[PDB]
Amino acid sequence: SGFRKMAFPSGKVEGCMVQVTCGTTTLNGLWLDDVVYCPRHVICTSEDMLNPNYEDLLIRKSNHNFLVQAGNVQLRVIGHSMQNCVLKLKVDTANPKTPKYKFVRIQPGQTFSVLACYNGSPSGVYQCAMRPNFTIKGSFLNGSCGSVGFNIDYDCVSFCYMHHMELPTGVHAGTDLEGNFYGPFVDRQTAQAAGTDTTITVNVLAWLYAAVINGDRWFLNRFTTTLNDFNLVAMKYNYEPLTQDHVDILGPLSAQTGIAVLDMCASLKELLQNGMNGRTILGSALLEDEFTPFDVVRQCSGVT
Amino acid sequence: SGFRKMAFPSGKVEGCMVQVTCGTTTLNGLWLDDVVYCPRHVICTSEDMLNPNYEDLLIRKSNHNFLVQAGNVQLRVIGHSMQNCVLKLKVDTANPKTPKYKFVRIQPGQTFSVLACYNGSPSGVYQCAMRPNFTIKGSFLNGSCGSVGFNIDYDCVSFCYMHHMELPTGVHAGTDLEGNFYGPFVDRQTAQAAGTDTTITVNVLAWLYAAVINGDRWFLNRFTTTLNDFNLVAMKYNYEPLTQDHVDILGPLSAQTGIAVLDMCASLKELLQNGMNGRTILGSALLEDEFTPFDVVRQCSGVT
Ligand SMILES: O=C1N[C@H](c2cccnc2)C(=O)N1c1cccc(Cl)c1
Ligand SMILES: O=C1N[C@H](c2cccnc2)C(=O)N1c1cccc(Cl)c1
Repeated sequence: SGFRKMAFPSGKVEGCMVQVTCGTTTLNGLWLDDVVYCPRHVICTSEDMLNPNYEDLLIRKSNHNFLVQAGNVQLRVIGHSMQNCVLKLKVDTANPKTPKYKFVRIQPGQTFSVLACYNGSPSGVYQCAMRPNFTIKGSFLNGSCGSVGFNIDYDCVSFCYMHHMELPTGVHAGTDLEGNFYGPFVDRQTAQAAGTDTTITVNVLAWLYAAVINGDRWFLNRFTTTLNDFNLVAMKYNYEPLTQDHVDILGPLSAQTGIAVLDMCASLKELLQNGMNGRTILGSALLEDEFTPFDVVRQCSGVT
Repeated sequence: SGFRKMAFPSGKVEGCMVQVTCGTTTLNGLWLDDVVYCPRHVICTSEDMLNPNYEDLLIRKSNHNFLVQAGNVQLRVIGHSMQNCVLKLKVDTANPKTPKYKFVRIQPGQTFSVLACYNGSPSGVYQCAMRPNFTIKGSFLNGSCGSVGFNIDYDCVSFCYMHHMELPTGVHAGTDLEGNFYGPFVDRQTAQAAGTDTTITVNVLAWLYAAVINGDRWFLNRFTTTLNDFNLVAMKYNYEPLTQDHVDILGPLSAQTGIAVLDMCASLKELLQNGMNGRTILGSALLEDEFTPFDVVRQCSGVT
């Protein structure tokens, strides 16, 4: 028993982190096979970031200008290219610690682990969710660029995120491993506001099922609701509308606990309308939305 | 910017996890050099756990009865011994992935990362605090026994915890790597209640400094207090008494923010007496106490 914001073991990703320097800018790179992936803003200087022309900037750069260091040993760069907002530096050596991997573009509401890195070195690991507004509420400082988000299925690492920037609001923006930004963000030092951030309803419901499994049942009530009634409440409280797909994914949690999805929706409805009244749920005084139904099942069954 | 419950990168610890089986019981072991460390209750059966005589039970066991598997390869056991509540199985091969390591007995209020494991395989990593009552509020299921807690100083892993049991209250008890339990707990299937759990005051203050650093300042007020005035409040709210040692460790955070420790104490005093009034601090609706002043400095400076 017990419920924690758990990250995947980071070992397979630590063995891929390298340091990439170009000119006087240093950030993190991801070494998979004979390719190093990093944010293309490594070629920029502070003057360039106001309105950079990445194509023109990359033209003034050769393979020898990109310094890639893996631990204390230098990698030899034999090719370079720009794919959307990432640079792919072809090195002459395949990473011997390359795990089985995939590049995946996650959906908003999905979760992943982040291995925060500075100068190609890992400092910490934490669990995150891609917000519905495509930002992440992470923990990143200057130099953390190139840090990656991922999921692990037994031996396969699915890389889903690469950190690029922090918005003036303190939230984080980044790309998938093909260099495509999540959301409307551009890699430019310009004011970019994130949209309204909604609460991931299916995840809050999954976390309420995790709470029931682990003994916290005070919030269960004698009521039920319908998807349309529940969604009237969800809209008022800036919660994502619940669909039958969301109900379907909550099925294993509903089967294990014996609490019908719509009944759990009625508990959530009353929590939204009445608050917690000073009480806690799984050690939290607010409704947690960064656990998917898959995360709950995995943690409550011990998937390794 | 941003503040997360960050765990250390788990790679160095993943390379030490093995599976230990004795009879029909399987749990996790920690392979460092030519020794495998695991909870001594691996020699027990369900009948034995009511009141086990570990010395008599271990006498019926030989080196060949302990099956140690590292990944898919078997380790050959050449020695076995009991040190307090751990078994030390001498294997004929040193772990090639043994990191630089130490065994340390942490103090209550100190934090550490846990690499939860099942059948010698890692499933997840999370940050924990040793509660003042010597329990941990972890996330562990049957089979997680032998999972370890640790800290990392650059390349050195300081192992501080080994998971042994879950109390009927759903909280966790375990030992240091010499087999000594944290707290009054015994490795026996008997009702053992934990003492009163207090809030780690120095950690809540460190987290309030982290909040100020990251922009959350609504809780700052025009008041100050004294250690004795503050402690009258701390006692009423089951907070640990604040000492000059605690004030001393908060010094770097006080210097960085320019908010005197006693002034931050006055903010905490008002938060304890008035609540949050529906507001949040670093995305939390309660006072977080599982970040030490060292954790705050490290995360806010990017120590790798
Ligand atoms: O180089 C950096 N570092 C900053 C940083 C600070 C904290 C967390 N993460 C990143 C940042 O935002 N930029 C950036 C500035 C402008 C455009 C781009 Cl792509 C990136
Ligand atoms: O073998 C187990 N597994 C249980 C478990 C369940 C969930 C989390 N952690 C451990 C447990 O508590 N015991 C135990 C039972 C009695 C004495 C001892 Cl040392 C240990």
